[PDB]
Amino acid sequence: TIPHLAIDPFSLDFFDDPYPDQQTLRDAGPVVYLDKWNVYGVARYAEVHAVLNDPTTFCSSRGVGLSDFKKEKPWRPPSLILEADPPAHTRPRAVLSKVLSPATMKTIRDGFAAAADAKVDELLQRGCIDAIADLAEAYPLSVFPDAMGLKQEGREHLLPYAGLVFNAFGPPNELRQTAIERSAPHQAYVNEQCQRPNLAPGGFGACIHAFTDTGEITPDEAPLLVRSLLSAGLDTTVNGIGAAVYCLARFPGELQRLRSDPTLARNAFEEAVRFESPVQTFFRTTTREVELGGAVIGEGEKVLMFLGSANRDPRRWSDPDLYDITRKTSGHVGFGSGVHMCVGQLVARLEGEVMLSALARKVAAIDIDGPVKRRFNNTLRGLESLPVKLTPA
Ligand code: HEM
Ligand SMILES: O=C(O)c1ccc(-c2ccccn2)cc1
Ligand SMILES: [Cl-]
Repeated sequence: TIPHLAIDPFSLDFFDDPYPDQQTLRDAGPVVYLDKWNVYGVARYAEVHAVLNDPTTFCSSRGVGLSDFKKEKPWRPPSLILEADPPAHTRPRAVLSKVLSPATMKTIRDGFAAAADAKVDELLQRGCIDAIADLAEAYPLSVFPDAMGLKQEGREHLLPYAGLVFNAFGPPNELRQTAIERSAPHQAYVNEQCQRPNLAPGGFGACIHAFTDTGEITPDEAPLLVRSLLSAGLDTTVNGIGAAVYCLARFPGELQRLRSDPTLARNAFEEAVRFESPVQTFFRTTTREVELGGAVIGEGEKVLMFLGSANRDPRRWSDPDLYDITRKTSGHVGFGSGVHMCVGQLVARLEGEVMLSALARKVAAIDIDGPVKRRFNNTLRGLESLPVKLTPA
C-alpha cells in the first residue's frame, strides 16, 4: 500500500539539493514510509495541509521532532505553545497573539524601518558585503533583541541557541547530537533572560509577563513563553531575509519589478518564504489509527511533513520553481497552517517588508561576487555566506 523509500531527509546530500528527492517523495504517493528513521512522510501540499489542520489526530504534544515525548525525555522542558495541543495550547496562544498583535506592530514599525534603511545605507558604503552575516543576520540582530527587551550582554548566544532548537527536531544524527553537547552556555543565557527582572519595560518579554494577571497564563508560565520567542523568532527571520536577498540576486528581473514598485516588498518577502521556506520539515504524532490519502497510519506514529515540498508542489502551484513577487501566495505553508500557524508571522513580515522596501528604494543591482555557502540544519534551510556586490540606485 505505502511505498517504502530509503531517502534520508536529514542527510547533507538532501540539504544540499532537496528538490529532486522531494519530487520523488511527492510522486511516490500521498503517504510514504521512510525506512531510514521509521517514520511516515507526506510531501504533497494536500496532505501537508490536511495534517496541519487536524491537530486532534496529528498532535504536537508528543513533540514536533523525531523524538516521541511519550517514549523519550525532551532535551528541555516542553514548549507551552509549540509542543501543546488544544485546549492546553489555546490560552498561551492567545497571549502571544496579543503580544505580537497588530497594535504592537504599529509601535515598532517606524524603528524597524529606520533600522533597515540605515543598514542598507551602511551596506551601500561598503559595496561588497556578505548578505548573510552583514544583512540577513545583522539586521534582525539589530531590532529583535531590542524589541524583546533584552540586555546587551550575551546576545551572541541567541543564534546558537536557535540553531540548537531546530537541529533538535531532527533525528539523533551528528547535527543534533553535536548541538546538544555544546548547549549548556546557550541554555543558561536564554533561561536567565526569560525572567522578568532581566527584561526591559515595554518589550515583548515584559509584555508576556504583563499578561500573567488575566487568567490566561500564570507567572510560572511566562518565562517559557519568552523562551518561545527567543527560540523561534530570530533564526527563522535570518533565513527568510537571506532567502529573499538570494532570490533577488538570482532573479534580477524580479529585483527590477520590486524597484519599480516598492509596495511589492511585503509580497516579495512572502514569495521568498514560499520559494525557499526557512523551515523545511517537522513532525506530528498520530493519536490514533488514521486514513490519509487512502493509506492507514497506526497510532503513535511520527509523520514527517515536507513544508518546502508542499510549497513547490505542481499539484497546487503554477510554475512552482519560479520566484514571482506578484504571485498570489495565500495558502503557502511556509508559516504553517491551523491552530499553530506562526504566531510571530506579523513580526517576520514586518522585518522582511521593511528590509526589501529599503533595498527596492536604494539598490539598483545585487550580483553574487563570491562562493555561496549553505548552512546545514536538520529543519532550517538557509545560507551560511552569500557574497554580493550592491550597486546603489
Ligand atoms: C520567516 C520567518 C518565520 C517562519 C518561516 C516561521 C515558521 C513557523 C512555522 C512553520 C510554524 C508552525 C510550527 C508548527 O506548526 O508546529 C511556526 C510557529 C511559531 N512561530 Fe514562527 N516563523 C517565522 C518567524 C517567527 C517569529 C518572528 C516569531 C516570534 C517573534 C515566531 C514564533 C513562533 C512561535 C512561538 C510558534 C509556535 C506557535 C504555535 O505553536 O501556535 N516565528 N513558525
Ligand atoms: O515555543 C518554542 O520554543 C518554539 C516555537 C516554534 C518553533 C518552530 C518550530 C518549527 C517551525 C517554526 N517554528 C520552535 C520553538
Ligand atoms: Cl532551554
